[PDB]
Amino acid sequence: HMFSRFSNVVSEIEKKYVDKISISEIMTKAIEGLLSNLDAHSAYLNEKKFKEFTEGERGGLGITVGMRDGVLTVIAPLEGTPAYKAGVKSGDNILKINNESTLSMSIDDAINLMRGKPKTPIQITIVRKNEPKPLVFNIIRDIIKLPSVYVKKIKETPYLYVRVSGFDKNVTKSVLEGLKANPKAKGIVLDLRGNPGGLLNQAVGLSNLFIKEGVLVSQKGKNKEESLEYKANGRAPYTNLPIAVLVNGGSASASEIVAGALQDHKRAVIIGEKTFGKGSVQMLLPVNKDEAIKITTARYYLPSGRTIQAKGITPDIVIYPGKVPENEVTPKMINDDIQLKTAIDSLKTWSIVDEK
Amino acid sequence: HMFSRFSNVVSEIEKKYVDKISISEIMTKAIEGLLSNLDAHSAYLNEKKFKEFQARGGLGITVGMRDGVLTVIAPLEGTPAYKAGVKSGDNILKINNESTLSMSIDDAINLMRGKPKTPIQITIVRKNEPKPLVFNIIRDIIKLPSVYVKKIKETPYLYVRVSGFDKNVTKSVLEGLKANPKAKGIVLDLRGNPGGLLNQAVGLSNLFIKEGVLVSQKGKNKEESLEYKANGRAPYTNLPIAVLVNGGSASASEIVAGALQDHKRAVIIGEKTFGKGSVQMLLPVNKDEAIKITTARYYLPSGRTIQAKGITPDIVIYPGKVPENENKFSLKVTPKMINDDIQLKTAIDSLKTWSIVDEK
Amino acid sequence: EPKPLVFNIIRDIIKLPSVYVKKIKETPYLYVRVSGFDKNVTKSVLEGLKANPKAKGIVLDLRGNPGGLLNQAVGLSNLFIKEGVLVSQKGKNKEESLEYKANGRAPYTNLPIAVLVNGGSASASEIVAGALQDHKRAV
Repeated sequence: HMFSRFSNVVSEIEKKYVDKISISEIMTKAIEGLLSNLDAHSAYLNEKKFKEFTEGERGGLGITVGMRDGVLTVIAPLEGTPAYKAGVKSGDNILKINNESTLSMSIDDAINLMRGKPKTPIQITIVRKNEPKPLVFNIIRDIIKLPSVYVKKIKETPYLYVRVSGFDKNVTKSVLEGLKANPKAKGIVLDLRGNPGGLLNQAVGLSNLFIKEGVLVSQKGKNKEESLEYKANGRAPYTNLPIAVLVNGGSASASEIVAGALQDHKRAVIIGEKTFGKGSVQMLLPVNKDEAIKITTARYYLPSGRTIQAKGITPDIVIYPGKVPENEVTPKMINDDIQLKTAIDSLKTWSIVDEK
Repeated sequence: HMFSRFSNVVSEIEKKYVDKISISEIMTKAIEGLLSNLDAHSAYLNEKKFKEFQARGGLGITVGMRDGVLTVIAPLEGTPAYKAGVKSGDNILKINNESTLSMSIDDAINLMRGKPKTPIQITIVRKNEPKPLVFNIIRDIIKLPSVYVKKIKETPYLYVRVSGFDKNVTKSVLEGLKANPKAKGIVLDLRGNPGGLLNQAVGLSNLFIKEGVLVSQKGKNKEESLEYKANGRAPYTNLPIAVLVNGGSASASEIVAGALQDHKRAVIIGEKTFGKGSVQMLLPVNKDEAIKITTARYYLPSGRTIQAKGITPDIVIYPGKVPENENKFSLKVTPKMINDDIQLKTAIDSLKTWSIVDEK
Repeated sequence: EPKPLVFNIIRDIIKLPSVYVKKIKETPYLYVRVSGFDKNVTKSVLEGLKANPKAKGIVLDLRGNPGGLLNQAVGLSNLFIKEGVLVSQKGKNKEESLEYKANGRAPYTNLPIAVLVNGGSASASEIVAGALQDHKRAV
């Protein structure tokens, strides 16, 4: 008799609502309301919209989305996508996708509406923090290769700049060989800004390149039988070399696990802005073949034990982007990127301390 | 197997969800989600928060939802909220420490209701503003002097304002009309009027409409079919009347505006109104829960509904000042104010041609 | 203006196309303009109205009309006034005191009409506008 309060209500809804309503509508709206109210990323695949999920190499817009403070936002436009080329920035609230209001629209619905074939156009209405009126974008989609990792030397300094815009399947291998290719290097600038995340095993593997021992990241929850804890093995190549990590509001998921692991192990300095805070994991629960729900089944926890979604990553050195004031391969860009100049400066003091 | 797909889902949630949740919370958050998705005004009174209906301090704004966001329909004239600078169409973004997204229409009112001395802050977004606006207002009792009539100087007409549909709107208008016998026309200003009780909109309309259906409550069940007529005789059935409406006119203000419009009893001047034609009722879900949902919708004498579209005026005029080719060369009871209000001056212009046409 | 304005202009012949009737789109009304009182104003206005059975109202633009001959002002006004005085020339000599009235043959005694005038309306245009205003025949 405990689930009676639901049967009690649909009786009143059938009779005293202004419109007569089919129970078919009652039930799709039944499952919608519970999923959406509990969790932002908890979305619903319908009685027919299951198989809807041989997709091939489809195209898309190239923005990763999440929901912060109940409203959908762009985590970061992936560098090199038509959305990145269009002028989208991190933290931008999506208000309408193709004149369709994202109000009470789940994260997955927004992703699917922007995904399709590379030639299809798409409109997005957005609200930015410092704009008088909402901004309208007319952009064409594209295929997403995403060249993740390249290592460059910071000229006139012994350091080198390594950028990871996303967690491809080849990030640990490409980063390691990029370091192996530079014996003369005395420091690293690891740019994880604008990286919306990726797969966990490449976040753990990249962090294992710098951490000898200790906890690295863990998935925990009420069921301790389903409580994964990743640690670092003793095979860490670069246990001494300086490293300065850069993060901003576009850093999410995997990039926060490695940045938080380095920060918590006091292995690196974190420069930039407070990150987005995407430390949730969802899971497909198969309601047979007709329906599937997505709900968060676990959360991510750092080597310090702190959770990610509630707070994100607070950097050790806060710096808003912009140009370096003056007085009148990475040269000149250091002046056009004040955050990069700070990460190099934090390495420069490390090289001084190591003079013992 | 009527409820088969709902019990089927919660089974996976109980076992494979990240957090432990009592079935009591699973159901309250289920039914809240059901209530909210069907109707904007459909809100929820809890297992304990029901029969908490006992009584008037507050902020003084009437709120509604049309496109998923809570907005101020119009700040009640003379309230401390009106004093703060609130305007129509402003999205309410934060009431206290709660982002108003997925906060029911009823819940937002409760946070603004309290004792008249307590202060309260509200975060608001306006249509043309770069960053959110912060308003710190103190609550107060709402007396709201609803109706006043003033003579329009240098014209034989008079200006009637109704800021809200008090229990005294038909009486105050009527006595105002008898108190100026030689008046030859009316400017009925319903702008910024977010509504009021239904019977005072019908009674005011009956003050000028001789015959015909006037407004209707209609739902899918025909057992709930109230039909309002002009069952009484109308004292002032001939004198001209020009009604002003804008984006802040809603419900009752639209009912009287549409009734006069549909019967060709008045000219409707201004902008499209807000479009709130629903009425709710307290429904007892046993003793634990109670729901507020729309029990009927309003239909005009023309048969058209009021919620989907509102009222489209006969003459559109956007607000501002009346132009003057030498308005800064001259620069160093309603006279001259007509020059500061282009909408009011147009309603006077339609009365002046009306009084000319009646010269037959 | 702060200083007097100087104009260098070349002259021309003056035909002056006085009357044309146009329909006001998305309304049942029509716009009739009279920039001057040609010898053909009553005839052209009447046939312009005769050409539009579906019309429910008139906008009579007399702005910028500096005047014209009296008989076409009286004739145009007679198109809308059934009876009553229409315009008069008076003075000390009552032997030379002309008074024009309207004959009963007025075609459009019901149809709405809104007249427009400005600082450029003079002479004839004021006789017809004043006649319609005084008879409460137009706005």
